[PDB]
Parts: sequence; structure tokens; C-alpha cells
Amino acid sequence: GEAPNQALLRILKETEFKKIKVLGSGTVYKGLWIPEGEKVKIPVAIKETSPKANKEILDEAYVMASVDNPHVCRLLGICLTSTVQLIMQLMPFGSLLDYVREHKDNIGSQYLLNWCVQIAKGMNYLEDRRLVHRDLAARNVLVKTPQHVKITDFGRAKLLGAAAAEYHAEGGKVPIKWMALESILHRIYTHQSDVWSYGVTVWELMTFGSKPYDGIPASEISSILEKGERLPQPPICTIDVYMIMVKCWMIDADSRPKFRELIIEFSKMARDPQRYLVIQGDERMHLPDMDDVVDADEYLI
Ligand SMILES: CC(C)n1c2cc(Nc3ccnc(-c4cnn(S(=O)(=O)C5CC5)c4)n3)ncc2c2c(OCC(F)(F)F)cc(N3CCN(C)CC3)cc21
Repeated sequence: GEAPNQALLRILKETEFKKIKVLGSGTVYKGLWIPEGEKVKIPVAIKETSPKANKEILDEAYVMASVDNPHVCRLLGICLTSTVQLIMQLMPFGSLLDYVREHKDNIGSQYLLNWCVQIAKGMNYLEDRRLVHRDLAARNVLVKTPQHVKITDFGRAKLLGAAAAEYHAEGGKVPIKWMALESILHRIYTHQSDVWSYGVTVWELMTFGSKPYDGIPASEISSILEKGERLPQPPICTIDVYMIMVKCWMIDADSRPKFRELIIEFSKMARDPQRYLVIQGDERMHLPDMDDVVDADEYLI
């Protein structure tokens, strides 16, 4: 079959961490984790009740605990109290979707193209691990620092079985406007359907947070795409960047780019960013007790 998953699932004591504030709901807290007698304090986000509810949060914990890459969020541990809590690395600047919205006027081309490279590295890693994310979107990329983003939200993620490289889903609330056409029609998901979502994600970034197909009810989307419509070329995008996006949206899934090629193409563009994104004012912009604080990326096993 396949290789044994020897990731370790760390069980954390409720006494080891302190909730500090609410960051979100739709419920994530900001907080501090102090492993018992280690002289470290680790900034964390804590994400908190039916029996199917905990069935799903544990599936996410399974996936999040099994990944280890600079451009994906890993589970630090879980806490098994009255309710199941995921303990994750604090990503201080929020989701990239909110970040590009709140900072339109000081995001230059170098940041945009580097984010594209980093997300492609994260997704290439997930493909190496035979993982299909199925929910890639700018809301699901977090900002550790403005120069370092990570992919998160594995609530739909699916490890491809030993043999077949395709997942068949059931119904539910699905993110239609980020999905390959073959997924909307036949509930088929592959790494190449993640490439489609990558293209939409890149389009969200190049429009500084626009909503894709804004106003169009999702029931219409499958027919729009069948007619050949796609998202429009964002004003800052040269044809070189827009052609990459459009290639992510081909009907033939095998004709879309591979993540490893998207790393290459956007790397090339990142060495001369003003040739590929045209932003008014680019070369002017700029983006940025705790004695024992250590980032999670420096706290290893
Ligand atoms: C919940 C997410 C998006 N979020 C954080 C997540 C993490 N960490 C992590 C690390 C790994 N995985 C997740 C995770 C799992 N699943 N998901 S998710 O929710 O499904 C999906 C995203 C929709 C997220 N979160 N770290 C800080 C923040 C954070 C934040 O930090 C600010 C500070 F605390 F650093 F100062 C501010 C804000 N906001 C700014 C204020 N406005 C009003 C609301 C949004 C959101 C923030």
C-alpha cells in the first residue's frame, strides 16, 4: 500500500496554556503555551459540540499533525477537555485575504509574487504527501510575517488512498467559486483541481481581495465556466501573470500547470517583479514580559 504515518500527536495539558483574546468566530483565541518546565513561551492560536463535530475537528488534527513544511501550518497539539481544542502557531497578521484588503496601498509587486511562490511551495509539498487540500483560497492562507505566509484549514483535506489519485465527495456546503469545473460537476478532486483553486487564490491577491464572480449566485457558476468565461485580468497584471492564471483554469485538468512549475515561473517573475506587475508607487512601499518567547517554528519536537 503506502508508507506508515509516524507523525506524533501531542496531547497538551489545559494548565499549560492561557487564552488571551478572541480572534474569530464562524472560534479562535490568541494565547500563550508554556510547556511544563521548559522555560519557553510559545504564541499560539487555539481553535475550539456534537459527536460529528469532534469527528471532524479530529480529522483536521490528523492532517495538520501529519504535515511539516515552512509553508503549511502544523498542529502543535490538541487539548482533550470538555471540548476538543486545536493548538496552532499564532499567525500574527491574520489571513492573507484580510491583509491584502487592509493594506492595498502598500503592497508592492515583490510581496505579491513572493506570496505566489510560497503558496506554490506549500501546495507542492502537500502534493508530495499525496494530500489534496480541496479548500485553497486566500482566506485559508495566513500571514506569519508579511514576507512569510502558510497554507492552513485542512477541514476538507483528503489524503489520497494508496492507489487511486482522485477523491469522490458527497454533498454539503462547498466553496463553488474556487473549485475546478470537474469538481462542481462530478465531485472529482485531484492535485490538478487544487491548481484551479490556486489560480483563483492568485486572482484574489492581484485584485487586493476582490470577491470572485461577485454577485453571481453559485448555481450559475458551473454554466458560466462551461460557456468559457473566466475571471477577468486584474489591472495590475501583465499578460504573463494573467496567462499563468488562465492556464490554471483549462478544462483538461492535465493541461493545467503543476505546482512545481508554478514555483519556477513565479520565481522567475520575482527576480524582476516590476516587469510582471504594474502598481502605482511600487518602488516606495514598505511592510514590516516576553523574555522567553520562542516562535513555534523554532520549537522542535
Ligand atoms: C482566525 C484567523 C483568520 N486568524 C488567525 C489564525 C492564527 N493561527 C492559525 C495557525 C494555523 N491554523 C489556523 C487556522 C485553522 N483554521 N483556520 S480558519 O479560521 O478555518 C481559516 C482562516 C479562515 C485558521 N490559524 N493566528 C492568528 C490569527 C488571526 C489574527 O491575529 C491577530 C493577532 F492575534 F495576532 F494579533 C487576527 C485575525 N483577524 C483580525 C481582526 N479581525 C476583526 C478578525 C480577523 C484573524 C486571525
